[PDB]
Amino acid sequence: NVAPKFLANMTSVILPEDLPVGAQAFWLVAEDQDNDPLTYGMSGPNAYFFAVTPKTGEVKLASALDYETLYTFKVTISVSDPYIQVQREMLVIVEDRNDNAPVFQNTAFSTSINETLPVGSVVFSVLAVDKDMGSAGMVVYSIEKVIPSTGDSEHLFRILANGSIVLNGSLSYNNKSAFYQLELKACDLGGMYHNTFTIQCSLPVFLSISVVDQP
Ligand SMILES: [Ca+2]
Ligand SMILES: [Ca+2]
Ligand SMILES: [Ca+2]
Ligand SMILES: [Ca+2]
Repeated sequence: NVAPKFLANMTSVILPEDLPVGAQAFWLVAEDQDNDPLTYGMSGPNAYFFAVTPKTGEVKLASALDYETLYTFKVTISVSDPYIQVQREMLVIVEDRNDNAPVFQNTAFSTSINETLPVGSVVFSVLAVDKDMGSAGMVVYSIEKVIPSTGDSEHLFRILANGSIVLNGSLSYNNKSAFYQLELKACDLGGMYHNTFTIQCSLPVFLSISVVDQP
């Protein structure tokens, strides 16, 4: 008897982290010089991630993957002819997908500023973080809404790429507004999730700005 032998590409497999439980993950494939019928299996502490169809070598996902928790792992794979069992290690490489949104770190979202604060001043700073890799983890910030809404007020504040909010026009307690509420959003630059290009956005956050009158 000649022992069966896994094909060369059985050393590793790449799988997306969003693969649903129940889906085909990959095929275990081996060859046997005697042309024996071959049966397939998987074992070890990480084998529970999969379910092998022993007759065919089809591998189905049996427990959810997550790049954020276990980005690679090893399993023992097995092929058996009628006479001998042959076992090797396979590396499972999990691919990141865009399954997290930016999350704002800040506890507090209020400040008070003097009405004569010069244009260009930094007024507040926010930070949002996204766990994903690459563009799926790059955060962009936006001012979604300003209250009161004018004409003036839409151009009054600007948020920069590092999360600093700047004063972009002049204030007046008496003649424009004693306050502003800024609705902010953070979004990633997108990536694949559930088989489609996906952009994730935070929950909205609200910054309360009190304007102090100065005579
Ligand atoms: Ca054989
Ligand atoms: Ca994940
Ligand atoms: Ca991810
Ligand atoms: Ca993301």
